Amino acid sequence: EFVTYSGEESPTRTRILSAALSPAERAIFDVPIEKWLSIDRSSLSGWKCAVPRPVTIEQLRPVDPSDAILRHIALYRGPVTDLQLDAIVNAANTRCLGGGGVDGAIHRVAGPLLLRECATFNGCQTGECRLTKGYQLPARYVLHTVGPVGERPDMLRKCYRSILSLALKNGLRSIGFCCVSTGVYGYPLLPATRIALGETRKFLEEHGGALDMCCFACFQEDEYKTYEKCVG
Repeated sequence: EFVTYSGEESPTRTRILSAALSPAERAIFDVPIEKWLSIDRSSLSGWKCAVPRPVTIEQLRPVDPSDAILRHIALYRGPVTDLQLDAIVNAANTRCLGGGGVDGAIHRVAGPLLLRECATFNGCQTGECRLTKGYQLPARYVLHTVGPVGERPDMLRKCYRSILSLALKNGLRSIGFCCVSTGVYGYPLLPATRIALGETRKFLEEHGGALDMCCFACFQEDEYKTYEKCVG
């Protein structure tokens, strides 16, 4: 029933999947993906939230409560993993089996089952998004997206469209974003930020009533200040 990939359809994956799980971990892994949104995760003996004081939707402040669109956009100074929203975004690579930066961080907080779930599919194409459970994150789901290497605006735009499409299709009402393609993938920060906000605005204009909050988590001050300058 859930759509888990925006696109069209390994010794490393084999070995990830053959690693032992406890019975309690199996119970978590076994929850069907669509049930994870609403399940009482504390009913699973193997589960815990790895973020001591998650940031909830109520705690965020939108950019402009009076604006039709900007009342649904917030900026957050901190890591995306803090956010207790329906989904957070992971900036992945095409192998989609973890890495450095935010990808590494998300995997560390979520715990080992996130990698295990990523090993059940064959990576992620550039511009597309894979949906997984979020395990020990306060957020319910992770939207793993693969940005372009280099300044390819139509593929960075596609990433945002893919993320937002999956949220719409699956009834997810709040999304925490990280910077996609900036830094190691070399997408210049200001142009990337213009695209992130532009695509999110366009989506909110077209699908008003489907999303309650798009929060841009800015782990670095330069990211935060760039988002701030682009929203006024």
